[PDB]
Amino acid sequence: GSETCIYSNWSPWSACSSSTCEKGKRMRQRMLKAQLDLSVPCPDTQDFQPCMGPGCSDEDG
Repeated sequence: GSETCIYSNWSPWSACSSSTCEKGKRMRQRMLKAQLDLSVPCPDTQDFQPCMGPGCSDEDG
């Protein structure tokens, strides 16, 4: 997980999959600085969290 891997600060998110107020997701990809285990790579280079397009908010959820 995040314990055996020491990565750089997360990259900025890409364009949100939903460019509208409809719930969607984003994509990111950081760089691995160091790993506590050289025999096991750190596949957590990328991540995905939900998003909402412009003119949207969490005022309803």
